[PDB]
Amino acid sequence: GYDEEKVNRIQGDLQTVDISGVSQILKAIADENRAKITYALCQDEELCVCDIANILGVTIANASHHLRTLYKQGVVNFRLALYSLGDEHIRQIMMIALAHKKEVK
Amino acid sequence: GYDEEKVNRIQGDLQTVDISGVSQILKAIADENRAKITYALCQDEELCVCDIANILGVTIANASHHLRTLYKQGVVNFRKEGKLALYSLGDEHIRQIMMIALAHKKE
Ligand SMILES: [Zn+2]
Ligand SMILES: [Zn+2]
Repeated sequence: GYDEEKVNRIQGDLQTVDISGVSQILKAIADENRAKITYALCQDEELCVCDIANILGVTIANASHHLRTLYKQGVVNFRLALYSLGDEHIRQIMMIALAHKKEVK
Repeated sequence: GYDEEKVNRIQGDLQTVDISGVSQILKAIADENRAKITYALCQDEELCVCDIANILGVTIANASHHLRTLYKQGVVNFRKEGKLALYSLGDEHIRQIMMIALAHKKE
């Protein structure tokens, strides 16, 4: 084969982490509208579903659907239901991707 | 309307930020194979396309195609040497995104 020891070791490294779960969580945030929601909750502490539907310019059903999806991945929490960021890890991923996207070259 | 002032303001904050671009880069990393490439590049400074293909268990052509995508979205960089093309994480932002995403999912 080719570089089998290094390759087998990195496959091992991948097998020991939930790369699948990373893909799910990033996919949830990556949706245009869910990314807007996530950014919106980085700025205001809590929003209700109607605020979110109006901000996004989408139906209340669509916003509910988007919040359900974020909720399943811990991206948002709820406490009328008011939504907030799941935790500080979500805030940091947002701010880091935004910083990275401003770089030149 | 409903909460027009708050909605207006937040729409205003959102307009100042490149959310479209954030979506593009997160989508690039989220793909199941491209997430594995990204994590794999957290384990060595540089890997060649052949290592990446063998780690994923994909063809060298399919590996190339993921790497092109990652490259275009600024997730990976590369240099040529031998010649042989060597790919690395863009910078620490990508490592942080990967590691923070992993941390969140296990909590
Ligand atoms: Zn960066
Ligand atoms: Zn977390």
